[PDB]
Amino acid sequence: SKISEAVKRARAAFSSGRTRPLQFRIQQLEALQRLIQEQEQELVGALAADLHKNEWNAYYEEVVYVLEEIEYMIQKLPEWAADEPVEKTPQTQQDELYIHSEPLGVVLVIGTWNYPFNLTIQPMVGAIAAGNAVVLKPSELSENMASLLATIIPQYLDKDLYPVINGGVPETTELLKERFDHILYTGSTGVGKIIMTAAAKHLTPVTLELGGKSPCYVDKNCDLDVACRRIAWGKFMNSGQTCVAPDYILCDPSIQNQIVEKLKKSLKEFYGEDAKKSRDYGRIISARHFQRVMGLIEGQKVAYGGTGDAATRYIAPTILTDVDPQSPVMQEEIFGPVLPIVCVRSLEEAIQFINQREKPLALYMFSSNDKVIKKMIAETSSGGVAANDVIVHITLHSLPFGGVGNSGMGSYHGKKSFETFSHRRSCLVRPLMNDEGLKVRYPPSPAKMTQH
Amino acid sequence: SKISEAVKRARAAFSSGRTRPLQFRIQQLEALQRLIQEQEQELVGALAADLHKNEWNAYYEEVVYVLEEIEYMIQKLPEWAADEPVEKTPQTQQDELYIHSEPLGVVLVIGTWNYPFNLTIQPMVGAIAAGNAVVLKPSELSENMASLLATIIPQYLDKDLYPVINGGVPETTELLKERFDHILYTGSTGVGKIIMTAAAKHLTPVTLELGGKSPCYVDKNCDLDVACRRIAWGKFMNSGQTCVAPDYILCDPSIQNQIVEKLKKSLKEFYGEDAKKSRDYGRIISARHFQRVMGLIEGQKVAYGGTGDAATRYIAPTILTDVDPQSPVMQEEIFGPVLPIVCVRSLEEAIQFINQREKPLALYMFSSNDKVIKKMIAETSSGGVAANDVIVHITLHSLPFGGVGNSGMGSYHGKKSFETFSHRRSCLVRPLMNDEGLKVRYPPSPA
Ligand SMILES: [K+]
Ligand SMILES: [K+]
Ligand SMILES: [K+]
Ligand SMILES: [K+]
Repeated sequence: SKISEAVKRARAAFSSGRTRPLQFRIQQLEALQRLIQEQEQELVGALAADLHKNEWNAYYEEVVYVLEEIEYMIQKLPEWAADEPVEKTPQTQQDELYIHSEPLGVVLVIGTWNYPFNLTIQPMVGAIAAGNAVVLKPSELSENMASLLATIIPQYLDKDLYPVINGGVPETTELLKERFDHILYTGSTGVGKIIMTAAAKHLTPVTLELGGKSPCYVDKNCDLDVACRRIAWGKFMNSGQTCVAPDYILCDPSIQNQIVEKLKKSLKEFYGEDAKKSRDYGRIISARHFQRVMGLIEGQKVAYGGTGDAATRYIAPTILTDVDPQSPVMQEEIFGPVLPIVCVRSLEEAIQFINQREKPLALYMFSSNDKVIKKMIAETSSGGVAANDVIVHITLHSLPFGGVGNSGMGSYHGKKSFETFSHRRSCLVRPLMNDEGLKVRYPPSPAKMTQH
Repeated sequence: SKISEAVKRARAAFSSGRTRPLQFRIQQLEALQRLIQEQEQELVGALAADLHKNEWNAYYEEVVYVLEEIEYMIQKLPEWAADEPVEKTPQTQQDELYIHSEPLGVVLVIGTWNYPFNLTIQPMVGAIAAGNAVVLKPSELSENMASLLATIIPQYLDKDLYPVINGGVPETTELLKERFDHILYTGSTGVGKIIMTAAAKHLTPVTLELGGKSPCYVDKNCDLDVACRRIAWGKFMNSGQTCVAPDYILCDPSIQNQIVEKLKKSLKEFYGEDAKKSRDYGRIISARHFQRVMGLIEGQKVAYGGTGDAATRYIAPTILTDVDPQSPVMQEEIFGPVLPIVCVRSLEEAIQFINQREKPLALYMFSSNDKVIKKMIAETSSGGVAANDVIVHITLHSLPFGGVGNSGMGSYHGKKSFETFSHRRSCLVRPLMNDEGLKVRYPPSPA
């Protein structure tokens, strides 16, 4: 088949040794920066077609992070690739001990649809930096980006080492029978289990970035003007289709209405009175998810928005008040511009509420109180945490990104991408010279024991 | 069931917050220190009955490593557990950026039989240090240690947080239906796949230390007196039942008989003329494995040893020459005191040979040439490497231990154990103060 041949060619090219020298890896990463500059308008067009993105947010909410990762990894690659001496003991003082980094082999990256350039190419950058071959499986749901990357990736990168696999689930299922040395997947909890199961047949390690509802606890005594503007921004970018968007708010009933008003105000400033007319407001990805998201509004008390247009897959920025934790909107990842507010009486009820559910990819808290921030962190678990902002924590080079529990396993970005797509190999190199100190270890053992 | 109730009690205890303060974790580790000291003869006796270990090798080839791990982790725990600041950008000068370590929850350690104290308790030490509840499943193959641990663990440690699950394969399968937050398994490649498959049903991350044939390449023109004493030590300790034993030898045909003679010489020094009479020589764990290893000698040329005693599961230290790589002794992990020698005509052929096969847990080479060593490393892949010695590299606090590909995934020992059994959580803490610097990100975007 087309699929088996692509993997076969990718493994053969890795076995040929071409990816080992750093010079090669850098050329390929440089070919990706050239891809981003030369294909700028093609990239915008595809995101515009897929998700109603524009020239600005296509770059500054997605493409720029791929470029910054490339530039960063290029400059650090020689340091990261070098053998790493570690601490010696008196018994090993005359030896050399170090960690040797080496590629795993052929890496599979399975992309997703919501940021279809970032979540395909940024993982791929890491895997290329670590000297692996990389097979890419784009999500069909972002149809234009999928077809574009199939076309342009082979124009800039090595053809055998970095193939692109077309199709949907049946192709992905077939692809997953093939033998890989690492699999990174971004998507749903349920497919994450399927992918880990398939990985186990070849004992392949996995990086899984999965689902969850990222909570946003808003403190009673904080500046709600600043809080709600930041919350609104993170929640309603990409029409709410972000993995670390604040899914829902937890707040005291005393401040709920103020939050609604400040969310409304910020939303008006961002997108105007009618968000449908804004260039900067996105659209739901597909008919299936439009119907899914609209379904979550039903039966709820709507404070703002609450309508949608099926023909264009537009959903108005929507805020829900006094939301039942057991209702549909609070029982699945929203991934849409519907912001429910669940009421809690204290920090402690909010912590318990978060802990009774599955561990989220991101945890958010808005507060000026340092002890509230430390307490919430200390008593919960989540992939990453941001206090007094949203989104920005997953873009910083110094902060590895990933889930925990149902939100995922493994991590990447920056140095962690390089580690994730390498095997870190402990090495002990001794002199081959008689050492009396070692003779204590050889049989026969002493006939008389001594104290420890 | 009683397995479900144990796992429930361990999770309820974890969720209480009991394991979070470092003082609690250190008290549990100090209790483990007291256990090792107070139960020394009971441990030796169990290892003697299971594996034919003695007082000396019980401690100096197994128990001591657990003690050193405990002592090292107690001392380093505050530093490791502290929030770790990371590098800022000009865009993030007024923020706090740090990695926060926190327990995973309830960790499962599935032990194995060949080093049944080390490979059950040393992982448990790391998981305790990370603030997890730890459920323990010892291997039934080492029956005496299994029983001992079931009795003495609860006598010294928290009874809810750190339960011991008895039984064999059915009970392990039953245990694998329970939801854990991490599984560490040491054992076989085949069962490793079964573990990972069960873990996927709860999306549980795994540390798998599995099998392989750890190659031992012996260079021409190197000091074979020294090399062969070292190879023989690693190969034949614990009657060859070590994960990183030098499984087989690759050597130039011109030094095959020198290697044979040096191995003999060392074997006689270690274990005398009749190894069956040596207090320092072990026995095979079970009838099944005794027959399996004796079977591997069949069809092979015996340069030394080649006899066995079924009743006590003794197999003489055995050297095999001019071995066909397609023969059974070269198609499975040996895990016994049978050392085959496979001839190769060049360093390059040895690299191809190793690369052609599955990635081994360890790779060994013996050479006085630094370039040889570096080349073999650069062009192969294994879990770990030692040049000019065997075994020793998996005992060092500064060298993470673990496999790659068929020899496994993840790693532990030392600081890496703490990381493995914790979640490392990225934290950004910004001021809640109006910032004109951020305003460019908000819509409307400019033209
Ligand atoms: K390095
Ligand atoms: K000695
Ligand atoms: K032969
Ligand atoms: K603006």
